[PDB]
Amino acid sequence: GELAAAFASVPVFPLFDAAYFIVSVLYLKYEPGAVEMSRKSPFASWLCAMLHCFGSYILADLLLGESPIHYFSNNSSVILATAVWYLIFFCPMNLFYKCVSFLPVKLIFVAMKEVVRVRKIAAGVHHAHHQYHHGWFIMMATGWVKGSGVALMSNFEQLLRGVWRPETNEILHMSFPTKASLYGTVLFTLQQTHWLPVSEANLVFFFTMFMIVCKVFMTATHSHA
Amino acid sequence: GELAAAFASVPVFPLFDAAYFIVSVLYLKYEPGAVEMSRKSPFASWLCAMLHCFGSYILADLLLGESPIHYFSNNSSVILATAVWYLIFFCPMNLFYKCVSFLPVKLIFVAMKEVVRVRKIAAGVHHAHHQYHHGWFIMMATGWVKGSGVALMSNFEQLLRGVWRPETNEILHMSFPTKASLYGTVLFTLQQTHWLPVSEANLVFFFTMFMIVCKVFMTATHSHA
Amino acid sequence: GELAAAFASVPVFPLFDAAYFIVSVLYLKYEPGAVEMSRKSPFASWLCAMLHCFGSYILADLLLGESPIHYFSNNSSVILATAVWYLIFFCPMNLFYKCVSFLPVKLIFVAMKEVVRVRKIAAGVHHAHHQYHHGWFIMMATGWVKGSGVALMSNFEQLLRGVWRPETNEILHMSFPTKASLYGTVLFTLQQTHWLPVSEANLVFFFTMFMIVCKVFMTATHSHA
Ligand SMILES: [Cl-]
Ligand SMILES: [Cl-]
Ligand SMILES: [Cl-]
Ligand SMILES: [Cl-]
Ligand SMILES: [Cl-]
Ligand SMILES: [Cl-]
Repeated sequence: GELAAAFASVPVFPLFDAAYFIVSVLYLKYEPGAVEMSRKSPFASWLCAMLHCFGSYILADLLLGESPIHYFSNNSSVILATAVWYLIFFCPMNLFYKCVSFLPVKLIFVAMKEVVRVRKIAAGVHHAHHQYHHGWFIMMATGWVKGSGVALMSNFEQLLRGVWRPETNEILHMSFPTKASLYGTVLFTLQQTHWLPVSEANLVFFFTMFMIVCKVFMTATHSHA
Repeated sequence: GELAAAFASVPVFPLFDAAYFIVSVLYLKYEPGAVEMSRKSPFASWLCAMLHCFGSYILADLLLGESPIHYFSNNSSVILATAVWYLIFFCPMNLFYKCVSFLPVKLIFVAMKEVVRVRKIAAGVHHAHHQYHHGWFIMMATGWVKGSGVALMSNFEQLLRGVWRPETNEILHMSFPTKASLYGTVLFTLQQTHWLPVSEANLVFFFTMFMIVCKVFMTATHSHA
Repeated sequence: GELAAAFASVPVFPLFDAAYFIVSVLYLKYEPGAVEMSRKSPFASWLCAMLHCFGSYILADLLLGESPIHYFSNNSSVILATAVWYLIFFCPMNLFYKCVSFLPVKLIFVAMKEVVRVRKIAAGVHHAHHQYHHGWFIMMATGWVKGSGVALMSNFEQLLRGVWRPETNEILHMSFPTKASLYGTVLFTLQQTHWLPVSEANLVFFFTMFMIVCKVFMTATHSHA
């Protein structure tokens, strides 16, 4: 029991948050036109990176009536994400991008990102429960957007880049992390209702291992291995 | 006077809310691609039904700075709307859809829906007045979105379905219920300013009768009768 | 020092606000289809004028979790903007439009509008500082949207008019007032951090003179002079 309690209480800042930022900004760099956008519109590229890094907090704040940029009061967290964005886009002489994009190192940051994703899902359900004790649909919605993040607002992340693809969206066709966050927010909600006979730390540990194995396998298979 | 006081104080839950949900989900089913969407993207179809059922509360909460999903704390109300959505889309062996879509029965639910629409317009003006005693434009805006509902956000209801028709919107070209809600929110605001020499229950009664006669006639004429 | 204190404390209502409304509605009238929109959809034209007049307050309220229409409790301010919208669009027999659009008179209102823009940038940083003492990114974001105004939501101002041009936006390609508001909100934030060794009234005075000279020159040069 001590292993599940220690695994579910590790400080995510700054190492696990940096891994979350690295993977998110790497995905941004591989989007069509992102490199050219960072040179012609550097501010819009930075703002796009902030959406990838903190979109889950923006979305949760929007759903609960809090300031959508409330999370940007975390100065050192925003500065850390900005440094990741700068090193990946404007530092060819720096070994940072080549190291973090190296697949063995990249798979470690993918696993650490899943640790942050599961913690954010649980915190969303817990925070929504604090405001609505028996509001099950509010808990599920809050935990879902904390896990999915920028994927649910992808239509407007594209709009910021000058792209408009209204034929599809993350709700009409869910990817794996969005669908997995939906199953995850239901399990964490049922754990709050005491109908799920599982401890909270055991669910955080087991669901994180499920997300780590799936994401590491998908990232390695997507790289043809 | 007792008839207007009893008509304007009938509990809308659950019968009048169910009639509101039935008519709203029926309109959703007749939209292009809705049946295919409910089979390929059942969650997006459900979320689209929630926008049709509770869009007026989402919009009013957005205008006043409240949580946009605050109304989803009403568990039994959300569950009731979900049951209407399920019976209309995934129950061909159940006599529910054929009965509620039968035109004589459908016209009764259309009339009951207008009872709910007028009550929501008045409650929007009253609630906005409680926060802004002499904020006339806030009262009118709040009562308008409580009456119009999902129509004012139709461009983004279409976006959820993969449709984008930016050439028109409900503000640029108002339909009858949106235009009637605009006239209704002005009358209820003037009744709050005491410049309109009419009782509050008399205005609820008379304006509901106006909406019932118009909506029943339009629904029957639209069916070629 | 008394000149900078008197220049930065002049009541903007109603004269300086009227100049802000006149220039904003004039820009609206010169947009493609605006005159035809005011005749076929007068309410949508009015709502579009309100976005041009009060979009900076709507955007700031959205960023900080306040009611997006909170500024519409200022009745006399909304009525004043409505009168400017009515005189410019529906009064050909009235000398108002021809006088305010006359270039020498128009350049005076352009200068007075810049006085209001700088005051709104400073008030945005000050108000965000009141809620977040050391939230630098929240102060900069709040002051930026107070200065840029409707430009940052131009994609949805176009959507209200039935126009959709997703290839560009005000963030991907900043115009001068949006870019100048970004530099302005940084200077006013640094003045709040006490790292900028300049008085608050001296920064308001000098930055307003910079915006007046730039905007008057651009408006006169754009008219080929
Ligand atoms: Cl900090
Ligand atoms: Cl590469
Ligand atoms: Cl309940
Ligand atoms: Cl049928
Ligand atoms: Cl007033
Ligand atoms: Cl002219």
